[PDB]
Amino acid sequence: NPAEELAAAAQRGDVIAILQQALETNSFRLLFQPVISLRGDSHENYEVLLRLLNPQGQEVPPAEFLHAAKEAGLAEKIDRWVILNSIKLLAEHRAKGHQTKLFVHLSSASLQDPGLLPWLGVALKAARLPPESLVFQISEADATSYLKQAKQLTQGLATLHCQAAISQFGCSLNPFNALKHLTVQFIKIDGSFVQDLNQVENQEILKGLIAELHEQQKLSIVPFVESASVLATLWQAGATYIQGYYLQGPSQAMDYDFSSG
Repeated sequence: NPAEELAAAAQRGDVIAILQQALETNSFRLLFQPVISLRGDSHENYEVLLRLLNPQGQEVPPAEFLHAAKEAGLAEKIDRWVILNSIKLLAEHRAKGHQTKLFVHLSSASLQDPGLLPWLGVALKAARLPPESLVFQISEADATSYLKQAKQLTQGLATLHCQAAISQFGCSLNPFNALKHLTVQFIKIDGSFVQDLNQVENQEILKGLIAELHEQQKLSIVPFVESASVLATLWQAGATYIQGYYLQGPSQAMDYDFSSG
Protein backbone atom coordinates (compact mmCIF):
# COMPACT_ATOMS: atom_id res chain seq x y z
CA ASN A 1 0.00 0.00 0.00
CA PRO A 2 1.07 3.64 -0.61
CA ALA A 3 2.28 4.47 2.95
CA GLU A 4 4.31 1.25 3.09
CA GLU A 5 5.90 2.14 -0.23
CA LEU A 6 6.73 5.76 0.60
CA ALA A 7 8.36 4.51 3.78
CA ALA A 8 10.27 1.82 1.88
CA ALA A 9 11.50 4.36 -0.70
CA ALA A 10 12.59 6.83 1.99
CA GLN A 11 14.49 4.04 3.74
CA ARG A 12 16.25 3.56 0.37
CA GLY A 13 17.52 7.14 0.30
CA ASP A 14 15.05 8.45 -2.26
CA VAL A 15 15.21 12.03 -1.00
CA ILE A 16 11.99 13.04 -2.72
CA ALA A 17 10.18 10.29 -0.80
CA ILE A 18 12.02 11.29 2.36
CA LEU A 19 10.78 14.87 1.87
CA GLN A 20 7.19 13.89 1.14
CA GLN A 21 7.10 11.69 4.20
CA ALA A 22 8.82 14.21 6.44
CA LEU A 23 6.14 16.82 5.77
CA GLU A 24 3.63 14.31 7.05
CA THR A 25 5.55 12.98 10.04
CA ASN A 26 7.55 15.91 11.43
CA SER A 27 10.81 14.33 10.28
CA PHE A 28 12.19 17.80 9.79
CA ARG A 29 14.17 19.39 12.58
CA LEU A 30 14.29 23.08 13.35
CA LEU A 31 17.47 24.65 14.67
CA PHE A 32 17.90 28.16 16.07
CA GLN A 33 20.91 30.46 15.91
CA PRO A 34 20.80 33.55 18.15
CA VAL A 35 21.03 36.99 16.66
CA ILE A 36 22.90 39.15 19.17
CA SER A 37 21.90 42.78 19.74
CA LEU A 38 24.66 45.35 20.19
CA ARG A 39 22.36 48.37 20.49
CA GLY A 40 19.98 47.45 23.30
CA ASP A 41 17.24 45.36 21.66
CA SER A 42 15.27 43.57 24.41
CA HIS A 43 13.99 40.82 22.09
CA GLU A 44 15.41 37.30 22.05
CA ASN A 45 16.18 37.15 18.30
CA TYR A 46 16.76 33.75 16.66
CA GLU A 47 17.18 32.74 13.04
CA VAL A 48 15.52 29.44 12.23
CA LEU A 49 17.40 26.83 10.23
CA LEU A 50 16.00 23.71 8.67
CA ARG A 51 17.41 20.20 8.81
CA LEU A 52 16.02 16.95 7.43
CA LEU A 53 16.55 13.56 9.03
CA ASN A 54 16.26 10.35 7.05
CA PRO A 55 14.42 7.40 8.57
CA GLN A 56 17.62 6.07 10.11
CA GLY A 57 18.09 9.32 12.00
CA GLN A 58 20.96 10.68 9.96
CA GLU A 59 20.90 14.19 8.54
CA VAL A 60 20.63 14.58 4.79
CA PRO A 61 22.84 17.23 3.17
CA PRO A 62 20.83 20.47 2.77
CA ALA A 63 22.24 20.92 -0.72
CA GLU A 64 20.76 17.55 -1.68
CA PHE A 65 17.37 17.95 -0.07
CA LEU A 66 17.11 21.53 -1.33
CA HIS A 67 17.83 20.20 -4.84
CA ALA A 68 15.30 17.38 -4.55
CA ALA A 69 12.72 19.84 -3.19
CA LYS A 70 12.84 22.10 -6.27
CA GLU A 71 12.57 19.04 -8.54
CA ALA A 72 9.51 17.59 -6.81
CA GLY A 73 7.89 21.04 -6.52
CA LEU A 74 7.99 20.89 -2.71
CA ALA A 75 9.57 24.22 -1.78
CA GLU A 76 6.48 26.30 -0.95
CA LYS A 77 5.16 23.44 1.14
CA ILE A 78 8.44 23.17 3.08
CA ASP A 79 8.39 26.88 3.89
CA ARG A 80 4.82 26.41 5.17
CA TRP A 81 5.93 23.61 7.49
CA VAL A 82 8.66 25.85 8.89
CA ILE A 83 6.41 28.86 9.16
CA LEU A 84 3.67 26.87 10.88
CA ASN A 85 6.04 25.36 13.41
CA SER A 86 7.80 28.68 13.94
CA ILE A 87 4.45 30.29 14.67
CA LYS A 88 3.60 27.48 17.11
CA LEU A 89 6.85 27.71 19.10
CA LEU A 90 6.64 31.50 19.10
CA ALA A 91 3.12 31.46 20.58
CA GLU A 92 4.19 29.18 23.46
CA HIS A 93 7.28 31.28 24.17
CA ARG A 94 5.56 34.67 24.04
CA ALA A 95 2.90 33.25 26.36
CA LYS A 96 5.58 32.45 28.95
CA GLY A 97 6.76 36.06 28.84
CA HIS A 98 9.72 35.43 26.56
CA GLN A 99 10.28 38.37 24.19
CA THR A 100 11.27 36.02 21.38
CA LYS A 101 11.35 36.87 17.68
CA LEU A 102 12.17 34.50 14.79
CA PHE A 103 13.81 35.19 11.45
CA VAL A 104 12.33 32.73 8.94
CA HIS A 105 13.62 32.07 5.43
CA LEU A 106 11.46 32.21 2.37
CA SER A 107 12.52 30.42 -0.79
CA SER A 108 12.03 32.09 -4.20
CA ALA A 109 9.14 29.72 -4.80
CA SER A 110 7.40 31.17 -1.75
CA LEU A 111 8.40 34.63 -2.93
CA GLN A 112 6.42 33.96 -6.09
CA ASP A 113 3.48 32.29 -4.31
CA PRO A 114 0.21 34.30 -4.32
CA GLY A 115 -1.28 31.91 -1.79
CA LEU A 116 1.30 32.72 0.90
CA LEU A 117 -0.21 35.93 2.32
CA PRO A 118 -3.77 34.61 2.59
CA TRP A 119 -2.65 31.39 4.25
CA LEU A 120 -0.25 33.30 6.49
CA GLY A 121 -3.00 35.66 7.64
CA VAL A 122 -4.99 32.76 9.03
CA ALA A 123 -2.02 30.86 10.47
CA LEU A 124 -1.16 33.97 12.49
CA LYS A 125 -4.72 34.61 13.67
CA ALA A 126 -5.32 30.92 14.57
CA ALA A 127 -2.43 31.17 17.03
CA ARG A 128 -3.31 34.71 18.09
CA LEU A 129 0.36 35.56 17.52
CA PRO A 130 1.56 38.92 18.96
CA PRO A 131 2.56 41.77 16.57
CA GLU A 132 6.09 41.84 15.14
CA SER A 133 7.13 38.41 16.40
CA LEU A 134 8.08 37.16 12.91
CA VAL A 135 10.73 38.45 10.48
CA PHE A 136 10.76 36.98 7.01
CA GLN A 137 14.15 36.77 5.42
CA ILE A 138 14.67 36.96 1.68
CA SER A 139 17.99 36.51 -0.08
CA GLU A 140 19.25 39.48 -2.10
CA ALA A 141 19.48 37.40 -5.26
CA ASP A 142 15.84 36.33 -4.94
CA ALA A 143 14.40 39.72 -4.02
CA THR A 144 16.38 41.13 -6.94
CA SER A 145 15.23 38.61 -9.55
CA TYR A 146 11.60 39.05 -8.46
CA LEU A 147 11.47 42.62 -7.23
CA LYS A 148 7.80 42.92 -8.13
CA GLN A 149 6.74 39.93 -6.02
CA ALA A 150 9.08 41.11 -3.26
CA LYS A 151 7.56 44.60 -3.05
CA GLN A 152 4.05 43.16 -2.92
CA LEU A 153 4.99 40.50 -0.41
CA THR A 154 6.73 42.90 1.98
CA GLN A 155 3.76 45.26 1.72
CA GLY A 156 1.47 42.41 2.74
CA LEU A 157 3.69 41.34 5.65
CA ALA A 158 3.65 44.90 6.91
CA THR A 159 -0.15 44.91 6.92
CA LEU A 160 0.04 41.63 8.88
CA HIS A 161 2.29 43.10 11.58
CA CYS A 162 5.21 41.02 10.25
CA GLN A 163 8.73 42.30 9.64
CA ALA A 164 11.15 41.44 6.83
CA ALA A 165 14.87 41.27 5.99
CA ILE A 166 17.19 40.92 3.04
CA SER A 167 20.08 38.52 3.58
CA GLN A 168 23.36 38.18 1.69
CA PHE A 169 23.10 41.89 1.04
CA GLY A 170 25.57 43.84 -1.04
CA CYS A 171 26.70 41.50 -3.81
CA SER A 172 24.46 42.79 -6.59
CA LEU A 173 25.30 45.65 -8.97
CA ASN A 174 23.36 48.30 -7.07
CA PRO A 175 22.30 46.65 -3.81
CA PHE A 176 20.64 49.82 -2.48
CA ASN A 177 18.28 50.19 -5.42
CA ALA A 178 16.11 47.18 -4.65
CA LEU A 179 15.70 48.68 -1.17
CA LYS A 180 13.68 51.55 -2.64
CA HIS A 181 10.71 49.32 -3.47
CA LEU A 182 10.86 46.96 -0.50
CA THR A 183 9.46 47.14 3.01
CA VAL A 184 12.28 45.72 5.18
CA GLN A 185 13.48 46.74 8.65
CA PHE A 186 16.57 44.46 8.67
CA ILE A 187 19.48 44.06 6.27
CA LYS A 188 21.76 41.06 6.80
CA ILE A 189 24.99 41.63 4.93
CA ASP A 190 26.76 38.90 2.96
CA GLY A 191 29.50 37.04 4.85
CA SER A 192 32.05 37.94 2.17
CA PHE A 193 32.23 41.40 3.77
CA VAL A 194 33.47 39.69 6.93
CA GLN A 195 36.38 38.09 5.14
CA ASP A 196 39.94 39.44 5.35
CA LEU A 197 39.07 42.10 7.90
CA ASN A 198 42.77 42.54 8.75
CA GLN A 199 42.95 44.48 5.46
CA VAL A 200 42.19 48.14 6.13
CA GLU A 201 40.28 48.52 2.85
CA ASN A 202 37.84 45.75 3.76
CA GLN A 203 37.44 47.57 7.05
CA GLU A 204 36.42 50.78 5.22
CA ILE A 205 34.11 48.96 2.82
CA LEU A 206 32.30 47.30 5.73
CA LYS A 207 32.10 50.51 7.76
CA GLY A 208 30.76 52.37 4.74
CA LEU A 209 28.17 49.71 4.00
CA ILE A 210 26.94 49.67 7.58
CA ALA A 211 26.94 53.47 7.48
CA GLU A 212 24.83 53.66 4.32
CA LEU A 213 22.39 51.18 5.85
CA HIS A 214 21.98 53.22 9.00
CA GLU A 215 21.49 56.18 6.68
CA GLN A 216 18.57 54.37 5.07
CA GLN A 217 17.28 53.68 8.57
CA LYS A 218 18.01 49.98 8.27
CA LEU A 219 19.05 47.71 11.11
CA SER A 220 22.30 46.02 10.12
CA ILE A 221 22.93 42.32 10.80
CA VAL A 222 26.49 41.05 10.33
CA PRO A 223 26.95 37.21 10.29
CA PHE A 224 30.02 34.88 10.41
CA VAL A 225 31.44 36.23 13.63
CA GLU A 226 34.09 33.61 14.32
CA SER A 227 36.47 35.53 16.59
CA ALA A 228 36.86 38.24 19.23
CA SER A 229 38.80 40.20 16.67
CA VAL A 230 35.83 40.35 14.34
CA LEU A 231 33.29 40.97 17.08
CA ALA A 232 35.23 44.07 18.19
CA THR A 233 35.66 45.29 14.65
CA LEU A 234 31.92 44.94 14.01
CA TRP A 235 31.06 46.74 17.24
CA GLN A 236 33.47 49.58 16.31
CA ALA A 237 31.91 49.79 12.82
CA GLY A 238 28.50 50.22 14.42
CA ALA A 239 26.71 47.02 13.42
CA THR A 240 23.33 46.86 15.07
CA TYR A 241 23.24 43.02 15.30
CA ILE A 242 25.80 40.22 14.88
CA GLN A 243 25.62 36.42 14.59
CA GLY A 244 28.18 33.66 14.46
CA TYR A 245 29.32 30.38 15.97
CA TYR A 246 31.64 32.40 18.27
CA LEU A 247 28.49 33.85 19.88
CA GLN A 248 26.57 30.56 19.56
CA GLY A 249 26.02 28.04 16.79
CA PRO A 250 22.70 26.53 15.66
CA SER A 251 20.97 24.58 18.44
CA GLN A 252 17.74 22.59 18.74
CA ALA A 253 17.11 24.62 21.90
CA MET A 254 16.33 28.31 22.28
CA ASP A 255 18.49 28.46 25.44
CA TYR A 256 20.69 31.45 24.65
CA ASP A 257 21.52 33.90 27.42
CA PHE A 258 20.73 37.16 25.69
CA SER A 259 21.98 40.17 27.61
CA SER A 260 20.88 43.54 26.21
CA GLY A 261 18.94 45.38 28.92
